[PDB]
Amino acid sequence: TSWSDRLQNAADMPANMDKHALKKYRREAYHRVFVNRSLAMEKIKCFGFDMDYTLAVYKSPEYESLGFELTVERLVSIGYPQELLSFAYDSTFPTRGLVFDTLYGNLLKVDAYGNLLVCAHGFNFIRGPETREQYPNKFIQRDDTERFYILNTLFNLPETYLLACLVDFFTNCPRYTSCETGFKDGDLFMSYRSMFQDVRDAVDWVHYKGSLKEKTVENLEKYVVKDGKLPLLLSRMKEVGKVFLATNSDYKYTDKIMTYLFDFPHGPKPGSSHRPWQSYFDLILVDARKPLFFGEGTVLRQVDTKTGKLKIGTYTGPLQHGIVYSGGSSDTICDLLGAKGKDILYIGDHIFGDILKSKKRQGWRTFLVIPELAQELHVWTDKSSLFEELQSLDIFLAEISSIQRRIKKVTHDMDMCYGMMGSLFRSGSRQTLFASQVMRYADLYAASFINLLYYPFSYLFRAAHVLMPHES
Amino acid sequence: TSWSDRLQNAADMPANMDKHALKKYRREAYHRVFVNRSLAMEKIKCFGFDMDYTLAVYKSPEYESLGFELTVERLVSIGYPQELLSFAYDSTFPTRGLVFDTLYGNLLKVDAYGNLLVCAHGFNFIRGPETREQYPNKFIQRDDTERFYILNTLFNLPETYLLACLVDFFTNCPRYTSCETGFKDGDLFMSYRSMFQDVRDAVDWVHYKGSLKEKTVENLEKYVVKDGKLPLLLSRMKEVGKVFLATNSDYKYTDKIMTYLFDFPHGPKPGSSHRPWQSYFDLILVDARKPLFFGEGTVLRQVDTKTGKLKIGTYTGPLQHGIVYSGGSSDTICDLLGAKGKDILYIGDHIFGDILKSKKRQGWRTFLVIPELAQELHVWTDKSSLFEELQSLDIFLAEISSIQRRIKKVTHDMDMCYGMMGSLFRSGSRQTLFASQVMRYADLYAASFINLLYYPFSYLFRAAHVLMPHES
Amino acid sequence: TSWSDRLQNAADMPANMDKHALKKYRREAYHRVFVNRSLAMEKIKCFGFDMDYTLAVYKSPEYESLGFELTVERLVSIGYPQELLSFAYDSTFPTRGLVFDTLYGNLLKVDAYGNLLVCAHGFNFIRGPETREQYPNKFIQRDDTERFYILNTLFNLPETYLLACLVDFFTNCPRYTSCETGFKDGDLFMSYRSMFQDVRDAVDWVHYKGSLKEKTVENLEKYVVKDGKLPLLLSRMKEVGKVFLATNSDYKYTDKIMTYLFDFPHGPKPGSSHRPWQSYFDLILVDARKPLFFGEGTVLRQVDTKTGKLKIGTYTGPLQHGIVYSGGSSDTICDLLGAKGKDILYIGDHIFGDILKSKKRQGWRTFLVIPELAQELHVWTDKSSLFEELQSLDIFLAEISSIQRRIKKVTHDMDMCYGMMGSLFRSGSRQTLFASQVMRYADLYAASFINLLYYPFSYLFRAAHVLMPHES
Amino acid sequence: TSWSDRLQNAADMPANMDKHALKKYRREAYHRVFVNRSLAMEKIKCFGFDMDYTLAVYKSPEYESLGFELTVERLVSIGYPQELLSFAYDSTFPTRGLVFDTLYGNLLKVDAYGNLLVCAHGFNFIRGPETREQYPNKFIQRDDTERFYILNTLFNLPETYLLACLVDFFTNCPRYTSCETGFKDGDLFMSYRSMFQDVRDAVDWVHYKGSLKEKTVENLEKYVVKDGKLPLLLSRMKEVGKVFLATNSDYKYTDKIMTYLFDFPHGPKPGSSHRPWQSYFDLILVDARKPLFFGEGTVLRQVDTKTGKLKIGTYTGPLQHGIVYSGGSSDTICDLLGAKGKDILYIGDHIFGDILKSKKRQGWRTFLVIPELAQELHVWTDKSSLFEELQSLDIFLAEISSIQRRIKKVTHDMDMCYGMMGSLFRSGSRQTLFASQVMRYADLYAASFINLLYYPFSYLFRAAHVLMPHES
Ligand SMILES: [Mg+2]
Ligand SMILES: [Mg+2]
Ligand SMILES: [Mg+2]
Ligand SMILES: [Mg+2]
Repeated sequence: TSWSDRLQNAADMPANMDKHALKKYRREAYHRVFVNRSLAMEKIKCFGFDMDYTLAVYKSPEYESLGFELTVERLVSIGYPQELLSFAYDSTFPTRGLVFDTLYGNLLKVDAYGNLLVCAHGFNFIRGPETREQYPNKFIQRDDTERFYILNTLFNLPETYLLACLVDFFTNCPRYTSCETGFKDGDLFMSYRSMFQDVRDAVDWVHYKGSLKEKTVENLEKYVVKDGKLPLLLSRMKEVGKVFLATNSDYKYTDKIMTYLFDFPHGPKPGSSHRPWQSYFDLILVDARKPLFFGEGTVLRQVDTKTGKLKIGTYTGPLQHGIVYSGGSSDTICDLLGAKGKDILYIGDHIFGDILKSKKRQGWRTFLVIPELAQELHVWTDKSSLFEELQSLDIFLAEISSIQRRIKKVTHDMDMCYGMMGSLFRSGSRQTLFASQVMRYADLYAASFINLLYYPFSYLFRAAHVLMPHES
Repeated sequence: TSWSDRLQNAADMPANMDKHALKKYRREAYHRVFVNRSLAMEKIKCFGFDMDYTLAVYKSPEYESLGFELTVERLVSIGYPQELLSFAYDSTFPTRGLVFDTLYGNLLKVDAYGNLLVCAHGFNFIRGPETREQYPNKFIQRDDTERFYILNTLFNLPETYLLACLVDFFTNCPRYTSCETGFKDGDLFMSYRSMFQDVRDAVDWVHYKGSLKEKTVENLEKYVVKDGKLPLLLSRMKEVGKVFLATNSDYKYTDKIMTYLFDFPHGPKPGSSHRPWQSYFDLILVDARKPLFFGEGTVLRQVDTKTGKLKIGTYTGPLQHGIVYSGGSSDTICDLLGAKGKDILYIGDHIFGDILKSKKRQGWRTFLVIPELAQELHVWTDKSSLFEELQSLDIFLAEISSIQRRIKKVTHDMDMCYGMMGSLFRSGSRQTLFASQVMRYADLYAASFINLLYYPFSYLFRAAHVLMPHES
Repeated sequence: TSWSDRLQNAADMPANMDKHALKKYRREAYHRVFVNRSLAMEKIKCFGFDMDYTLAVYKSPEYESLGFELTVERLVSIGYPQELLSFAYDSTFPTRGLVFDTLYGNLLKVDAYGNLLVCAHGFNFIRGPETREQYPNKFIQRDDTERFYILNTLFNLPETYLLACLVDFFTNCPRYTSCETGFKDGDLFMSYRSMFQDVRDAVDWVHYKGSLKEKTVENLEKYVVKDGKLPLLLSRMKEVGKVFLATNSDYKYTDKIMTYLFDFPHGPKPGSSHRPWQSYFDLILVDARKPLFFGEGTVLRQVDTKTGKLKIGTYTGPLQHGIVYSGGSSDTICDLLGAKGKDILYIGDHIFGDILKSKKRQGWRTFLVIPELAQELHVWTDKSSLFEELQSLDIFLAEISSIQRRIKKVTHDMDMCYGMMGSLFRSGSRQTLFASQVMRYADLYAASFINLLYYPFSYLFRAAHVLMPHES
Repeated sequence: TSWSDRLQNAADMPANMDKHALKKYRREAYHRVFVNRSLAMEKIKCFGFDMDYTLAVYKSPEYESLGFELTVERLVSIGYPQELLSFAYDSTFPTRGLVFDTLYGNLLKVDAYGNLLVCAHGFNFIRGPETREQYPNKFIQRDDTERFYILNTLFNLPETYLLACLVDFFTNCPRYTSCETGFKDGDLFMSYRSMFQDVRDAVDWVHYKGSLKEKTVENLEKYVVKDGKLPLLLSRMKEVGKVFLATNSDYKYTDKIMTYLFDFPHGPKPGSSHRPWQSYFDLILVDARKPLFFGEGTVLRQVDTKTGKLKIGTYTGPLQHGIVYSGGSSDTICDLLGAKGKDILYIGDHIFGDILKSKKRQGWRTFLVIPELAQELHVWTDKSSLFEELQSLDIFLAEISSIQRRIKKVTHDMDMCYGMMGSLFRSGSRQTLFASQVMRYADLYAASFINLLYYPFSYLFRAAHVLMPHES
């Protein structure tokens, strides 16, 4: 049972708008909106949305497998060895937010300070002492973006596994000789970094020039979560404010996915006439190019919605009914909707491109969608005994070598419950980089944006005040 | 009574190394080491130091006044108007860590997200609604370092006040016409940004080509805190590990200041022979150029200690007794002392150049000295009733317009207790940028590095584990 | 009769290797190698070649028309107006080496100092006084590559004409309103600069993703000049030195074009067995990425000649029989062939990418192919009376208003003999930028590289010594 | 007899404005204006001047010796060895325009294409074969400004000699061990590049913070050429156009030098009242920061001429009588004087900063002052037999080993007549980089700007038309 199975289960449930039932529904962690910084919903004038893995959650592991398979085939068609075709996507290996080190070919799970929490070369997990040969301080400078690539999105799950597959394959195939920084086969040297670049290239290609989109759109029920409660939440948002879409995808893919997401024999609730997806938005903007969108952006263009092509020239007109924008910048949205940043709640899944950058560059309020949180919550409650235990050993240790080895033993047993790369949010008692960025930049977060439906629209989301150590 | 008065009071006290007295001395917040992240002192192999405002704490307000007066005189000598000479430094105005906005000429106190906490144009404090003309979202992008200058060090206290003085002067002198971005006097236009640059230039000049150093060294007792407990702590550090100095100052100024700091008729404790300051360090490095020091650094040079000049050429030799280094990089220290970053506790006062950058670029452990914390602690306890009260109003509000105006009333009354720009760490219930960077990058912090003397050298500094909202 | 008609006429002639006939053949300017700097052919160890418009000269105007037509269709398919389809390529308009000014939408012919020789907005030729509104000093800074694009290659001939077509079309179509920097149609503004970028984009697309290559290769006799004397010259070069190919084109296109260029029922001369084109080269390198090739280059790869794909990884082996390289740099050629720059004669048509950059960055000897020189020579002799006349008027003027207007009259009449944009090399008595770069960077130049066949291979090409004015 | 001796001889001669005497005076090459491109003097509306080595020609070798001696002393005071004090400036060694190679420590004389004409390591002249170890192609990429420094100005003459001195000293002093890229003395390594940087630093320091200016101004007759014909030429220029000064020097040095240059008991001619130097200029601009001046420039400031300090703020007013500008840009001059670039004749000595950059960036007409041309002309006529001979050997060679060795023999004998580094303009029959830049960017050139006095102010300076090889 995958995380998208939990989300699809909640999606099949109709909305009971009885206020008592609503309060009791955000009872369960699965349906709750979690709060990092207080947010007064009556001060929110505009609700903005990302599409992919926000409004349109791709089913797991079917969609990752599709991307993995088409990426492998692209690599084989440009000349990678045939044995790649016998790989098969395995969802229990990759955790999101890992760092690939293009120098040594390792996948790393790190904390906010770049300390190593897990190191895996292929499928071989390097333990503390052996990592010191390559990482003398058990630390990487995360901001060295020329060496380290952070696999931040659910789109990166297939290549996370594929990178491990490839390193494992070349390490153990006798045609190749392993070196510190890559593999040699006679007079051809393949560095982990050029191997990495071919994988990124092939993933991009499959999304943009290959057949991934076509195969998605040809079987949307297999690949995309559908929820009748989405029209309801959007129409309620429109009753108190403005609603906009700002997505990196192009207009033709956006129209196909969105049409499907609203494809019900009714509108906002059963019994009402169905309405086109565009009628739920005061502003629709595609080809956003986030995060650049939150700085200088690009030239504001206008989509010809009959053809799906951009009209020629820069659009200099006003907001008008029916218009669909391409490019522009976050200032386009503020001007056209008459909003200041703190009036805006932007809802997305990209911790960097949607959340970090809109917060830091523009002062937008932020809501981070974490689709895996559905399952992570299940594991966290179910095996809370393991963590509760672990908490106590570190306090026993505070007040010796026999303790530490069981610290490492239950850390391992706790982490294995999530997958081979452990929880998205921690390794034992150590929080990941990803968890720390959630806390720092996501004002609100939840397994699904739909959890906002279970809150009255004047609700004050409350977080506790932070105190420095000396202020306690 | 200034913050340096508190530190000078503690400095006059001899050390009682009775273990029971030591534990009871770190009783008081003034003498405590505060913990953001746990640190096991037995794992620390090297203790490293900054000099200025770390080992050598300049007395306040005498030293700020000296810098203010010499900066004003430099500005007048290059042609600023004579009325500047009637300014006098006023320590109750500036709080450290303010942002000067070179576009509109405002001093701003902001939180970690660049939201405005205080806005002052000259000595005129702009309240919420009027700030929206210039800051529509009550927010600045802190990383726009071309527009915003963060006044992060105690060296910036005089220019913080001077900037306010100048803006106030030109605003109210009838020879000048105020515009949005500066002042015009006939055919000469002075922008706030070029005004700002002249102030930075003049401060630099006074430190490097003017008479500030000479006047400091000519009356060290007037300007520099001296503490007989410093030799004692350093010699105890040398018993368990290595000790190094890495300072941006040059060798001649370093030798004059350090000689004074050790100028007692005894060595580590009363009764012992006095020893030169250099004997307390396994490695001495000047002209460090931090934070560049924590990246590529500069060429490693060797000081000729008889002349105070650099020897010609790059030093390629080994660490040897008596040698004094200039330039180099943090890797110089790791190689020469045989250390990894997490073996090192670096002790300094520059939140960016000493602490943030050594943590992020190198994984060093960090100890931040905050000299004002002496007084900030006094105010915080004394008027805790105000804050305790404020805490309760926000909870009353959580469960209306009459409440909010008293929220703003006690925020004001609390803040005025610290100075006109409020506490270094907060404005009411909102933490400053500076406070948030302390928590994020300073593993330990204290009013003085000397507070380490009151802890056994196997002490485990303990911080509580962090939990995400959904993990609670 | 086009310039490629002259070249095709000379190509149909078999070689008479009788030494007396050879000397009398380089009699005629059409068959001569012209000398800017002396070059001793016995000191040349390596002859290197470009392919497109050097070994493979595309027939004019058929090939330009094909490129024009496919570029127009691409523009229409992305949304430019239908009227574009009624354009037809006109070879009498464009001269090579014009500068497009993306700010004002003008085609400009300039001298070496950026002085205006001709200015055309669409098909409207702006005369001196009116150009001063937009060019106050009748001058452009050529190196402002963000504003000015120099149309340096014969590949740019179709877009040179197309740019003029488009500006003319939008200027005179009543649906659009002309502004200084572009055209507006209601709420869409098209700047000349974005119009320019769409044209560049469409030309690139047609060459790399469209059908230009396919349609070329499907009718090579229609589009490519073929000359039985090419195998002969290459085999003679191989008798005294080494021969290499370094081309920006990929391997599959290179193999198709080169196979055709050698497709004769004989080898070097009639009666000899035919040999594959690859046997004429000691080193074959594709995907050169010149001019970057003459600096850092790119990673050296190896072509799989059976599949036309690159082998995976960097090629680290030696030069070996049969190998085909991709990428690398000019140093690859020097190392693998054991050559220094002055040992190398590089033969190409790109005045910047082949000639200027190999000379300045590497000290290579250079031979510039100028296909239009065939016709330019014909016009220059035929109407030498006009130029001879013009020469005399400027001397009459040296020793008044009545003279100047006839100066401008015969300048016009001379220039019209070449085309609407005049000679490649001059406008009246003023040399173009292009002519000055030929003289400065092309050691040798000729209508065709084949003219080297008419010179013994110890020939000393001789240029006169240059004297400064004061040395005369 | 130095080149400044020739100029001082011509300067002592009073002006005979008899038109017949004027024509017969520009008879002699010493007094002629040489023409690279035709220039019609009646089209010149503004004459602009540089000061140093243009209006104010420093006497040779006295001034170079002064700069050499103060530079050596600065190097010794920062720690270079005492033996430097026994160096003495030797004017027969350095020729202007040499390239210092910071990697290998060689002085190089190169042509326009970066081919080696002379290579000297210290005082050791490397002949052809041995240079190939370090320069395999006998060529340098001149534009690699990180490795190569071109010593373009007469200010660089002392450091040209000093660099050779130092390399020679360290090579032959037994305390130091020579390596490929520098010198080692135990544990200190001095690279030629850091040695080079210390020399540049010391030259800058001596001009800007040392005592060079003071010692110049204290004995102007010893150091500066004075010519009573300068007021006369400037006043005649003012009769037909506008005159401006644009100099990099500051106002106080400019006023001292200019006052001296006009210090005669008369004005423009004997018998007329003396006038202040400022009255000869319609526009005076100091701190020009050329060549940046010809691009974005700097902020336009106004000099307070009573104090010599800049007024505070940007000057936004109009041109007015008495005003002195600081900074700004070339556009300041065009706007304030109502001129277009081709209306302007700019007169200076810096081939890059004055001539190349004003021509290429702005289309100004250019007049290059070459003070050494006085002596170079003398040598060129006197020993024309050597060159005339050399010309004939290369023609004998064109139509063998015995010839070449005498080619090299007379090249050497010709070059030695100029100095150890040969003529500024050539080595034998090969023109230098400097000569080629004179021809390309200096429309006019002369030993002194004063030679313009011998031409009527409607004179058409005439250069011959350039023809490409195929046009002959
Ligand atoms: Mg998304
Ligand atoms: Mg400090
Ligand atoms: Mg070509
Ligand atoms: Mg000068």
